[PDB]
Amino acid sequence: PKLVTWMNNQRVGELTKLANGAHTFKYAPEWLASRYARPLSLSLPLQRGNITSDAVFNFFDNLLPDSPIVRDRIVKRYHAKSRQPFDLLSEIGRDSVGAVTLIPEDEIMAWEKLTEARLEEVLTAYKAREENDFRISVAGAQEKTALLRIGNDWCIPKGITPTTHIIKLPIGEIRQPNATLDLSQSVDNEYYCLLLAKELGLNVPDAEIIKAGNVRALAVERFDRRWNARRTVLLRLPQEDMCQTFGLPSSVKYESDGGPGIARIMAFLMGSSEALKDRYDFMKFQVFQWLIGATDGHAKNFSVFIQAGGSYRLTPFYDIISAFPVLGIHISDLKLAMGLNASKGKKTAIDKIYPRHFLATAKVLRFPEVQMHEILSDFARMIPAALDNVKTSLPTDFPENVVTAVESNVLRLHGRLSREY
Repeated sequence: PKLVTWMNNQRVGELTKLANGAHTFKYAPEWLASRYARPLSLSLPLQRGNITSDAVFNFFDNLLPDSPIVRDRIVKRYHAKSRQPFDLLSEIGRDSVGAVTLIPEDEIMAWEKLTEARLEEVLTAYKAREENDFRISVAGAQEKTALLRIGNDWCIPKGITPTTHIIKLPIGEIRQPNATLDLSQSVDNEYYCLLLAKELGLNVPDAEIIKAGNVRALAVERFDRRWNARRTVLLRLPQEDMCQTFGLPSSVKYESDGGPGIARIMAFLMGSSEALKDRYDFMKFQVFQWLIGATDGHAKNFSVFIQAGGSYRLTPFYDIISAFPVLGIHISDLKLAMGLNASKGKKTAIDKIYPRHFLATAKVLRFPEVQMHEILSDFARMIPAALDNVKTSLPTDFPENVVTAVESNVLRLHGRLSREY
């Protein structure tokens, strides 16, 4: 009933699942005495006592896919004891996001180099009614994996060996009453959004489209990993998402479900070690998501690195998908995951948002108006050249419809900035 918790080669504490199923956590006395001791989560501050709050269960549950559908698939794939975090983490808690390595109280750098055939088998095994909800991430079947890149080969790590890339497969088609959100090209969609963010100077990871037999996937370099100089040891870097940092369950990752939004995260970022820039980047990213029709910027898509002493700062942005390629669904149906608190009520309708809304929200959040104008002015001037630069760099087989759909819609919205800047 115990998973000993390690951050790379240092023993941090232990997660216990009691007979009644409660999850509790205790820090190791030696870790608490560690020179650069930091908490496993900002929701689990360093303390000597046994921690029994729900933040324990929620933190570890947040390390697993939040979709019940995927969980069952995982439960069956490894024959876990239950859908509970402890039982699923007892099987796959060796390599997750951040630096939490869990080892059953019971029981490196090794891997299996995959061949063209093995790669396809491995990836194909992960790929294979709705409502007036246009959210991409619901009780969906979308399940991403991870691989270890060694030299010029993709590999499956063995033991506690980490991975270097998050692998994402096509989302497929989400069907509702009288329509269907065609997300069969989400791999190319995300690749393009990541290139665009990068071109605009936003902090995001590099990614490449990988092709194995009949599989077309996105390999996103992980920023919660770092190789030593000899490329012989891959270390994990502590990080957690906004649900974890606030001690919330993944159930509330969307603001529309009671989750955190811009105001809570902005307040929390005042405590960042680089508060000034993190708040600026976070606000700049809200304008970016508006421009690109990104409707899935929920709380689990923003994370912080936990640094020595509990110090923290924003990680790069990630999991960016535009809803524009879905239109065919109306533009007026697109809503941001986190609304702009104006005064008369949060605004989420992308087609109804203009620069005045960002300035108004900035004012309420005490985000310097001069900074907001700087952000808006930058996109006013750079968007067109950025789109053209990104387009020119796309691969030979990139889907034209995706480019066209995103370009045209960004340009339409950019018109509202160029009119004021």
